[PDB]
Amino acid sequence: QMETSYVSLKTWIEDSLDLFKNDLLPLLYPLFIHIYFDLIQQNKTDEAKEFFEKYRGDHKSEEIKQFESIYTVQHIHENNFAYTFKNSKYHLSMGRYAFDLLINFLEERNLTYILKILNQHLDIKVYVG
Repeated sequence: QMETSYVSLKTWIEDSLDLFKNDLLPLLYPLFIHIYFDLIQQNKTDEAKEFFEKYRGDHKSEEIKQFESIYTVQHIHENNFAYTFKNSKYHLSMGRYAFDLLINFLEERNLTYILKILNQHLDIKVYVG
């Protein structure tokens, strides 16, 4: 499930070494929106609003308040900042180690939904050296 996986990732990150937390925290924002949009598409407007409200202060307030008013599938279609976000790639940059720790964690815990999001929706530049 989406929300459980978000939390379990969140809890792992917040516990990592500060050296990696920098490269890992940006990951929660696009994942967060993506979970919100996915609950909406499943037509779980209630669940979606609870999830959004709960973790919206974990990370960007200007953009958060743009999404606050987006509850339904129609609202995603009519607001281009929401449509663009859903259908385009969100870019992140990571060091090689943070990346490796991150994928090991998702694969070891079979966080199959978060890996889907990475592959389909995220554009991660892995800095090597």
